[PDB]
Amino acid sequence: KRYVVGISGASGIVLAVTLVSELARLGHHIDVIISPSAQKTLYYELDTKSFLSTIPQNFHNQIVLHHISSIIDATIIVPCSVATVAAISCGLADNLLRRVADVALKEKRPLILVPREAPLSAIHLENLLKLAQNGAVILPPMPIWYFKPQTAEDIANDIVGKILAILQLDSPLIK
Amino acid sequence: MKRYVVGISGASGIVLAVTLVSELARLGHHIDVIISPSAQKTLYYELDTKSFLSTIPQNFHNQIVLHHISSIESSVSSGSNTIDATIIVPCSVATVAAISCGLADNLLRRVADVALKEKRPLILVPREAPLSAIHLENLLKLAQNGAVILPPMPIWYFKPQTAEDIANDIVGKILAILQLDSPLIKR
Amino acid sequence: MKRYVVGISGASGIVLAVTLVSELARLGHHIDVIISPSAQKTLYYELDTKSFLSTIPQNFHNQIVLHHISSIESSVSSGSNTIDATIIVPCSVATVAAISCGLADNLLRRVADVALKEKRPLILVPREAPLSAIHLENLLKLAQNGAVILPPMPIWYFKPQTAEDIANDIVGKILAILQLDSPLIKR
Amino acid sequence: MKRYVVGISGASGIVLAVTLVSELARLGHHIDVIISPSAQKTLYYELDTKSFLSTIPQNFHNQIVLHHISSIESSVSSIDATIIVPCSVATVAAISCGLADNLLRRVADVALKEKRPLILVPREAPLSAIHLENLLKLAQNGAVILPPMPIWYFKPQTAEDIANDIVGKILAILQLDSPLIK
Amino acid sequence: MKRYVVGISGASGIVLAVTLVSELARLGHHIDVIISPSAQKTLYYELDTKSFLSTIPQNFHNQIVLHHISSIESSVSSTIDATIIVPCSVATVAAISCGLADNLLRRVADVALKEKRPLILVPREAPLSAIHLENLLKLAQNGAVILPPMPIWYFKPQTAEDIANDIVGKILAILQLDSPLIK
Amino acid sequence: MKRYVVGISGASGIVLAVTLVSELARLGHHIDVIISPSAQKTLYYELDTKSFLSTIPQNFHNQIVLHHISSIESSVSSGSNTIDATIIVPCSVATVAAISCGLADNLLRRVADVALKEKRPLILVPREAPLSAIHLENLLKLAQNGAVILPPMPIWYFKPQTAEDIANDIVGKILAILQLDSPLIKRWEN
Amino acid sequence: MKRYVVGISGASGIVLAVTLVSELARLGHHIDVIISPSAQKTLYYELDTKSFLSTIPQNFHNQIVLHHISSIESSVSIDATIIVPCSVATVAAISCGLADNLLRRVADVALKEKRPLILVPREAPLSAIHLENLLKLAQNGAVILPPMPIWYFKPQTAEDIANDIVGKILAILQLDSPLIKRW
Amino acid sequence: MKRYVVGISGASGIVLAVTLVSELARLGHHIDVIISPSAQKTLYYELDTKSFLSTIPQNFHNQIVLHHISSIESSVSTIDATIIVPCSVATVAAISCGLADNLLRRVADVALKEKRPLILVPREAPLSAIHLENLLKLAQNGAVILPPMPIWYFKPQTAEDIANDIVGKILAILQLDSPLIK
Amino acid sequence: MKRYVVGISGASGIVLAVTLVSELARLGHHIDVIISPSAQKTLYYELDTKSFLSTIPQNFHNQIVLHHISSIESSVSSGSNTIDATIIVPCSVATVAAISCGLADNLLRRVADVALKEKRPLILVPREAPLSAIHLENLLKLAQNGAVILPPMPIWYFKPQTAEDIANDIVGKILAILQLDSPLIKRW
Ligand SMILES: Cc1cc2nc3c(=O)[nH]c(=O)nc-3n(C[C@H](O)[C@H](O)[C@H](O)COP(=O)(O)O)c2cc1C
Ligand SMILES: Cc1cc2nc3c(=O)[nH]c(=O)nc-3n(C[C@H](O)[C@H](O)[C@H](O)COP(=O)(O)O)c2cc1C
Ligand SMILES: Cc1cc2nc3c(=O)[nH]c(=O)nc-3n(C[C@H](O)[C@H](O)[C@H](O)COP(=O)(O)O)c2cc1C
Ligand SMILES: Cc1cc2nc3c(=O)[nH]c(=O)nc-3n(C[C@H](O)[C@H](O)[C@H](O)COP(=O)(O)O)c2cc1C
Ligand SMILES: Cc1cc2nc3c(=O)[nH]c(=O)nc-3n(C[C@H](O)[C@H](O)[C@H](O)COP(=O)(O)O)c2cc1C
Ligand SMILES: Cc1cc2nc3c(=O)[nH]c(=O)nc-3n(C[C@H](O)[C@H](O)[C@H](O)COP(=O)(O)O)c2cc1C
Ligand SMILES: Cc1cc2nc3c(=O)[nH]c(=O)nc-3n(C[C@H](O)[C@H](O)[C@H](O)COP(=O)(O)O)c2cc1C
Ligand SMILES: Cc1cc2nc3c(=O)[nH]c(=O)nc-3n(C[C@H](O)[C@H](O)[C@H](O)COP(=O)(O)O)c2cc1C
Ligand SMILES: Cc1cc2nc3c(=O)[nH]c(=O)nc-3n(C[C@H](O)[C@H](O)[C@H](O)COP(=O)(O)O)c2cc1C
Ligand SMILES: CC(C)=CCOP(=O)(O)O
Ligand SMILES: CC(C)=CCOP(=O)(O)O
Ligand SMILES: CC(C)=CCOP(=O)(O)O
Ligand SMILES: CC(C)=CCOP(=O)(O)O
Ligand SMILES: CC(C)=CCOP(=O)(O)O
Ligand SMILES: CC(C)=CCOP(=O)(O)O
Ligand SMILES: CC(C)=CCOP(=O)(O)O
Ligand SMILES: CC(C)=CCOP(=O)(O)O
Ligand SMILES: CC(C)=CCOP(=O)(O)O
Repeated sequence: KRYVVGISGASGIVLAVTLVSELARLGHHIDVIISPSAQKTLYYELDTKSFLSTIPQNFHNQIVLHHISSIIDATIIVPCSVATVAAISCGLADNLLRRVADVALKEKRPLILVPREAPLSAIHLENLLKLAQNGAVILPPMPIWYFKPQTAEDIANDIVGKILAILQLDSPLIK
Repeated sequence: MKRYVVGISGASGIVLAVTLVSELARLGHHIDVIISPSAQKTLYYELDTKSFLSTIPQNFHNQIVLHHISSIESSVSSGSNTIDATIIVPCSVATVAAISCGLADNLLRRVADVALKEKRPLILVPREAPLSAIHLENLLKLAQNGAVILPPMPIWYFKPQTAEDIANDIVGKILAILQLDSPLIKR
Repeated sequence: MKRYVVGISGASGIVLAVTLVSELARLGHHIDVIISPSAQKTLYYELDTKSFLSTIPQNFHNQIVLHHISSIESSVSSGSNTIDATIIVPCSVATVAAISCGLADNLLRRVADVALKEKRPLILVPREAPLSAIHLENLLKLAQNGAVILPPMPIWYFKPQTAEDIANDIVGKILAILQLDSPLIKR
Repeated sequence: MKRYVVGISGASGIVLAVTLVSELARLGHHIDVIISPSAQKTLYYELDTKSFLSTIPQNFHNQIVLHHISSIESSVSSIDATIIVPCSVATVAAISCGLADNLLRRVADVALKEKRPLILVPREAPLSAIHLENLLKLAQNGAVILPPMPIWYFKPQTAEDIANDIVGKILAILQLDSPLIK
Repeated sequence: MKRYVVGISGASGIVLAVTLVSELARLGHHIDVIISPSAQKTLYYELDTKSFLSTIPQNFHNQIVLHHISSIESSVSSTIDATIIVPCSVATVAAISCGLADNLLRRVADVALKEKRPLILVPREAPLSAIHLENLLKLAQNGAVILPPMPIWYFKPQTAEDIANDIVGKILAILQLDSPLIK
Repeated sequence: MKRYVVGISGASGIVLAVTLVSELARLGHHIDVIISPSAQKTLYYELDTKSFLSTIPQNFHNQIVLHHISSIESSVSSGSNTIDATIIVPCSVATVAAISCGLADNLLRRVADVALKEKRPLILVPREAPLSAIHLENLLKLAQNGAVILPPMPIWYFKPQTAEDIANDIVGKILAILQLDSPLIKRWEN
Repeated sequence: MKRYVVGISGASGIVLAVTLVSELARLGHHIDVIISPSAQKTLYYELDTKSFLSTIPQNFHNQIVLHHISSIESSVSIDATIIVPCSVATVAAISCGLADNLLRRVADVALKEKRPLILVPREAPLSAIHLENLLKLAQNGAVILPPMPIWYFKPQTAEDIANDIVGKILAILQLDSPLIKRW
Repeated sequence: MKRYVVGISGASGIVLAVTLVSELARLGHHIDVIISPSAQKTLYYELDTKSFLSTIPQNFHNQIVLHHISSIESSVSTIDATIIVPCSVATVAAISCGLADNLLRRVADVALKEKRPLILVPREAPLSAIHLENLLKLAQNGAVILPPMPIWYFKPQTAEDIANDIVGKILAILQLDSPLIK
Repeated sequence: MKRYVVGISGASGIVLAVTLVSELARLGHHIDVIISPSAQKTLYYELDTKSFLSTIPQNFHNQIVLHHISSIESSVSSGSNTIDATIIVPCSVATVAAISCGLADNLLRRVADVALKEKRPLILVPREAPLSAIHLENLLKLAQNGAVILPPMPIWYFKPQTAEDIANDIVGKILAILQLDSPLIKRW
């Protein structure tokens, strides 16, 4: 299958690494788009400058990195900053990340957004609501807890487990 | 002494309420706690106890008063008693819905409606995923009415190692909202 | 002889329900009374009794039928049984909220919804202060749906002396909008 | 096999829920049933029984699970379709608000948040502006609004005919073939 | 002696109009009846007849005036005690909610709203889409009574006719008439 | 010393304004007072005087400035002069309508607009019954712009005996919103 | 005998209010009348008098009580309230709840007590601002009755057009009067 | 010769009305002027005069007609443009509501209903949500909303420079050629 | 010592930013300043320099920190800093639009978004005339979300003489809104 994973500048790029690596482990193809703002979040959070170093080498044939300034079963924006939520909710399809979101909305194909921000102001909630009403799946990264997590790693994997469930996949990360 | 009301609603993540009440008590404040019946069940399934007090040090119990969910006559049900902040943590979408409608027909819901009517701080920790359009509209209306919408989102730029680290950082953010200094707050 | 439904909701001023139901019987009418459990507490805290019937002169009791708040199977829960006017007094913001949402899941909320859908008179006596934007949106919506919104506003140009004068003159307005003539009415 | 959730709410017409659950059972599907206490009163006033199961052929009972209205901790609270039949306007209101504070209301909320089929069979007359606003909000969020209305161009003769054709319409929305569909 | 306007629109359930008009005449009132061409078809598919008046006993015909759907010049087009559109298609619901009073059936509904006289609509459609619920909402907010034909199972009907009879009884209760159809 | 503005508009219950300004002065504060022409009439019908100042102990007059309703050039008509709170009591639905529309065309309405635009406290004590949908919508709009909507609702759980009791306890709730410490404030217990 | 409140606001057509008042009194009813300052101006410009009562037969004057526009403490602060003619500024104030003179206040009391309020707004063109206020007032129960000539009554004179319009006010008041014509 | 209506509302900045009217007259146009009671007070506090005409060169008086604020009968109640300057938020409120109950509010209401140009120069700070809502409504009905913002890219040196270039912006909206415009 | 964020957007009136920042520094406060590329040009056209700091007395520079518009990783870019207030002066209409939409994709937009979500003071000084319906709606939306909308309206009742007088008195009103006691503030 073919999945578009866009990585927006919000905190939690470990969610994106985990999704892509597991997607790739399931024999699927992934098109990844990294915003410059997430390219930095990548170094501050996983002390590394290449997103591809975080992925098992054997999966690299199944992954295509795209430049956000260039002029399909589902699209996932993870993490998704509020600025990217705003752009998508406005129709402001003026980079590749925003535009692949817009295409998903325009064709009624699955669009999963993973917004990290807290608190959420009325401005951001109104954009999320608009996107929900237009068919986007709004999936904030909420720890599941009744799975008795122990590590930070447990929490991330169960959050990604929720993503894969929505993608109608099966994976040992779903609980 | 500041005086806080903590409402515990039956969403996943009751550990967040335990550490928030623990830290508020440690810092020396008074905490009125209301646990819903569904939260009572979340406590057993997540923390393996049926007594909320059993999760907080006994030396702090003098700073904590539990009110039954049906005691709408309790002192914290009236706006004539000054509370410095009200926190609903965790907060189910059902309780978000009730508070957004004004449906103050139990003490947990009433305490939130009192905070809004007196324009005192109300912090909601809604936990649910996905968030549907119905739930997002309730959250929006609550934010426009002055509630702080603080979903329990992990702060990964602090690089937690343990689950407890994530819980502590998230409670840190609540205490920052409360403008309390606490070592759970990171920067 | 007319038939009236009086819902007693748990806001302050249950004395208003008492004097309205008393005057309605004193003029010959039938009153179906629904007392919420919270209004029962208020009756105690404000009138020092646990029997609403014990507040009404005894020869009026045969004109009054108490209904349990869970009895949604009751005749007054159906729109085919003809009621002249329905009064929720006092009315909490919680019950205002419920009625404005359509949340007719107990007999008190149900009789108000039934009055709305049959376009029969529904008088709400909401008592709360201050009134938040949430409360005022619910009130607005109910007035647009034909409900008469009558907060218990003391009438100071009648120059009241006692707390009882203020109560009497407030019930005088309820009776006026019902279109009864009563010595409680002042002009 | 397929798995259905039938919430029975306290409006008139519980005969509809019986023949729905009975026919789904007959086709070999599993049904999770949730009865509100108001529905339990209506079961007695309209069908003169205090047992919902005394209604379904005894051989089907191993395909039916009854869940207490208060069990929001339960299995279905975390899948082929969810039917609330009949549906009171109070439960319409609760679902339209997202007020998922009992099990019947929560299974419906779960269906909406997961984009799974939700069929509501609201029964009330007149429908006021308050009820219509809640119904509109649910339609806009993808619930199928199916008031139980006699079909008549099938020329029914019995009351039972009228209920059967109404349930056939439900069965047709679930895209199951059934003799009840015309 | 009251005066009713009954508009019959092409939604399934024309037996309801027949029963309503019959009982109103049996109770001694006058009824102006307007039948749309689609209701004309439904009358044939559902009651096997081409004449509405043949469904009504002959001694009530003096109390019933048929108007053609194009007669926006009619007396009823300009005091009536109540106006009932039964059954009412969602297309006619839409027209009335828009104010599109461009035939006599739609016009008598608009007159009732404009004069703030009772207007009872008996819409029959299932499922009801958001577009149709919005029109229904708008009409309720403008004071139309929205009375879909919901069967009343707690009167324990045995036959189809019982179900139709009890639904017309609710219409009659909304009209504040005493009829034995009301339970 | 804090600085308050009390506008007195022509609804019933001007005893509330008398009681509030008297207590503000007792606590040691300063009050700029504005009486509408309709409130002046209401003073006469409810308290049987044509002088509001006659209702307050002379002890306190040095702490009170009466402003005429048309003096939109007054010091309290500007936002450069910091006011701690502004209270319209009682408040007619007509003045509610004015303030909710932004129709600041007299000093009492202006003083409320100034509080709203400077995000300083504005307490409205609207008295009217029934409240139509027109009045509710204006009150809603004002609540959403940050006005405290505090109708003069009697507090019966304080078991009042006289009319004076009911008014004092109502003024007590106003002083509680002002976050002042006053013996007029009472508090729920059990 | 019924009691009516007739507010005269400063829009064109003050003859309409003259005619309505004369006939209401000629039917044996009481009329409380409130004239705005601008209506007194238009009274002069349109009927060549500054005395409203100079236009009304003297035998009717004991059924008529004039009220000053600023008398907001008035006993009238029942049956029906007619603002005729109604200027768009008065429409604006009433729709806002700006009840700060006696004319505006009696209209607000009518709406709050859900008693008949009939507005006869005269202005043309009607902008979006005025139409929004009119919609709000109609949604809150007010009858919106612009003075639309009834040409199917084939009037001859200006007096005829005015009479027939007042006949429509009378019809809505549910009175019987030789001014009302039916079609 | 064109005909303008200038309403002078009681906000700060009456200097703008003075230099607008006297420049219109210098171009040889007709100006009907309406001064609210409040604007008479701010004329005094800002221009230490009690006479509006005393601020305009006496030569131009024959092209200016003063109308009393209460004179709602009046011809001005064919006009090329109507300018309320300065414009208080109270007057913005009245106009946005259609509250045309004095001549100043009324000439603005007439511009809007006839779709003739209406320029409002509102002056208040902060602008609350109540003020913004009225201004938005006015802009949706075609009013030009022109708050008196200094034009700093013209490097003003004195207060009069700032006032002059603000009036220049008004004259540019009126489509007039004037030295005030750059 | 309070901490202010002053964002400088490319509209006319950068002199307001200059005199706000130096008076806040003079009172002893700390100021993080963000200058957009467009405001840097306005600085030259209106103040005849491209060094913002050359318009500020050198004794105040230790209290000022200049952040680049593209550093969305900055410390002012988090709610973890308790900034006492954020001021966007002057504020272009494009910047008003971005903030009202939540389009927080540079540091100046982000700092305004943070103040909104933390419920800390955000003062906007929009300069545009005329204001279209589209711009009034954005303004309205921000005022409903708590932003103070403070256009630079000359205060003529203080009878200013010079152009500096008008700018000084306007900055006085900003400082009043900041609840600072400052000799630039005049009272009526
Ligand atoms: C370490 C770091 C963490 C961040 N976390 C968030 C976040 O959790 N939520 C958010 O809305 N923005 C966050 N941001 C800022 C966003 O990256 C910023 O709004 C950016 O413009 C988003 O643009 P983008 O969506 O194209 O990446 C963070 C920035 C950094 C440097
Ligand atoms: C003594 C007393 C007085 C109360 N007064 C009010 C009141 O004035 N307004 C209000 O909204 N709630 C008031 N409450 C709380 C309500 O009773 C509470 O919200 C309750 O759940 C309402 O439920 P009900 O409307 O079903 O009676 C009061 C409670 C008590 C014990
Ligand atoms: C015999 C009977 C029939 C009822 N029929 C209806 C109905 O048709 N529509 C409705 O809204 N309520 C009806 N009710 C009332 C509802 O049951 C009541 O509002 C209830 O609280 C709804 O709760 P539930 O939806 O959880 O079952 C009926 C009650 C009884 C006893
Ligand atoms: C273990 C467990 C976890 C739950 N987590 C959530 C949750 O995260 N969000 C939610 O909306 N409901 C959750 N629920 C269901 C709610 O408890 C249910 O909606 C309940 O009626 C909420 O009422 P309350 O908030 O007053 O406790 C959970 C239930 C259980 C048993
Ligand atoms: C036998 C029959 C039954 C129909 N039933 C319905 C119905 O129940 N609801 C509906 O919306 N349309 C129904 N229609 C279609 C309507 O006739 C169609 O919308 C028509 O144009 C309505 O016109 P009218 O309302 O002016 O009569 C039916 C058509 C036929 C032939
Ligand atoms: C004795 C008396 C009592 C009044 N009470 C009220 C009242 O309770 N509520 C109200 O809205 N108006 C009341 N009014 C009328 C208002 O004063 C009237 O609408 C007035 O124009 C409001 O003007 P103001 O708010 O500027 O004072 C009363 C008038 C009088 C004479
Ligand atoms: C010196 C002075 C300056 C004023 N400046 C303003 C102002 O800038 N903005 C404003 O809205 N009101 C201002 N006002 C007050 C208004 O004049 C007041 O709200 C008045 O009622 C408006 O009436 P008008 O707009 O019809 O003239 C000022 C008043 C004075 C005395
Ligand atoms: C002769 C004359 C005719 C008028 N006709 C109208 C009119 O038809 N419509 C209108 O809105 N105003 C008309 N006006 C002006 C209004 O009287 C004006 O807006 C006034 O402020 C409204 O005041 P009032 O409605 O409280 O009486 C007219 C004025 C005069 C002198
Ligand atoms: C010399 C000059 C002056 C400008 N003045 C304004 C102005 O006063 N108001 C405005 O909205 N835009 C003005 N602009 C245009 C905005 O700066 C432009 O929309 C910009 O891209 C917005 O980005 P920024 O506000 O973040 O700097 C001006 C541009 C230049 C070159
Ligand atoms: C428990 C109690 C007395 C509630 C009533 O107080 P409030 O004025 O509604 O805050
Ligand atoms: C007891 C009960 C559920 C009554 C319902 O009656 P109706 O819906 O008002 O016709
Ligand atoms: C009963 C239970 C586990 C509820 C929580 O599930 P969900 O995340 O709300 O779908
Ligand atoms: C058919 C006809 C004369 C319609 C006009 O009457 P009305 O004045 O619109 O009620
Ligand atoms: C009376 C007066 C100077 C009002 C204007 O002050 P501000 O615009 O509210 O600061
Ligand atoms: C002048 C007067 C008695 C006004 C009364 O208004 P309300 O209807 O008693 O609130
Ligand atoms: C003074 C006068 C002619 C007012 C009426 O003007 P218009 O017909 O409302 O434009
Ligand atoms: C620059 C950065 C770490 C932004 C994230 O902070 P926040 O928790 O979204 O306020
Ligand atoms: C490019 C430039 C000088 C823009 C200034 O014009 P405006 O005030 O933004 O309309």
